[PDB]
Amino acid sequence: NLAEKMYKAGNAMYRKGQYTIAIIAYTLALLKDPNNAEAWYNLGNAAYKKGEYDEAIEAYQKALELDPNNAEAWYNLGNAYYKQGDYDEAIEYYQKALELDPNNAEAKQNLGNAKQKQGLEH
Amino acid sequence: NLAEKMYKAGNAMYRKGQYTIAIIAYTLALLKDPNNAEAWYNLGNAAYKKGEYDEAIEAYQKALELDPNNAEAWYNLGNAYYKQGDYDEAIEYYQKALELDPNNAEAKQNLGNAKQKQGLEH
Amino acid sequence: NLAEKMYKAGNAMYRKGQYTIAIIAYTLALLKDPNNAEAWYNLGNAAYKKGEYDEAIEAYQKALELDPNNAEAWYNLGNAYYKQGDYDEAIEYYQKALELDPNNAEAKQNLGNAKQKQGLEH
Repeated sequence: NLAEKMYKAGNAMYRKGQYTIAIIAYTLALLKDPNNAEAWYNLGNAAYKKGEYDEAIEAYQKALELDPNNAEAWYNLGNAYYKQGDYDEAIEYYQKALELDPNNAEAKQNLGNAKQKQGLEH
Repeated sequence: NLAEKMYKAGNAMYRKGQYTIAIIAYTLALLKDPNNAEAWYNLGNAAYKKGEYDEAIEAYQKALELDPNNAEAWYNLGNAYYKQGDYDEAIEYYQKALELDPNNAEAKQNLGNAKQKQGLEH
Repeated sequence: NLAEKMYKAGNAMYRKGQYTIAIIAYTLALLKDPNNAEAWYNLGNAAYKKGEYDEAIEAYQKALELDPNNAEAWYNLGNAYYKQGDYDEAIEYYQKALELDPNNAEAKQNLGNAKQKQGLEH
């Protein structure tokens, strides 16, 4: 399974902070198997780590269409909107992450902070 | 757009002097989108920087079929033939680069030099 | 030929000990040209060097289906089974490597050692 081999090569680069090479491997995995939710998820993580928030959002949305139970993907999707100043969207995704995993202290903190910044009062 | 993402990954490696990895990313971009003139152009640049002149020529020819207005691609195609000792061809491509961008001092110098070396007098 | 270009990029990474990147390039070469015995062989070598013996076995089997005269591939297939403790299989593949190249001293030594360990006496 060359698609799974590429997903694994991508994970090894991602763990080492080699995000561009991780993205190349994940893209190759996704060209052979577009229904790999784990590869969409980690492709989104690599883009997030590079500061490419819009690209992270698009990859997390694909991962979530395939695996809606991935609590960490909802949390990371929330963080990508939070980084863009889209607080209403971040709140909604943090709440979904917390419905799935109530033990995510980072999701709790970020949700608390996004609620302070959500209002037109800035 | 995974093809554009690969073109961008290729540019990031190319800028850092990681030519082999740039070539992998450009090849993946070109397998998904063969009509990407920018990716053919930069694939030719990466091959040129590795000293692979024949491969640079083939990539520049594809880029130029798609984007004949790329003055820098005509200039680089001229340099790849110049590196092979094919002065008649270099002259022809430098003249085309200069018809498009008369302000390329490097194309002017290289054209001047290729004209000195063109003759059978060596 | 982009498939041959990927095989060459893979060899350049493999020679430098950049096994994960070599695997990415070989996979791309094999997606475009699955009948490239040299690319299956070197993909098996890269997996072997990473300690991924089962993956090396699968790649060597593909290389050997296409090029049964590759004496070094029979020898490396023998080493991958030897690393898994599968001595009967290692012996069989070392004997085939030695029928093709009787001058492989490493195959001779490894065959001699696998024969000592083959028995139920451990």
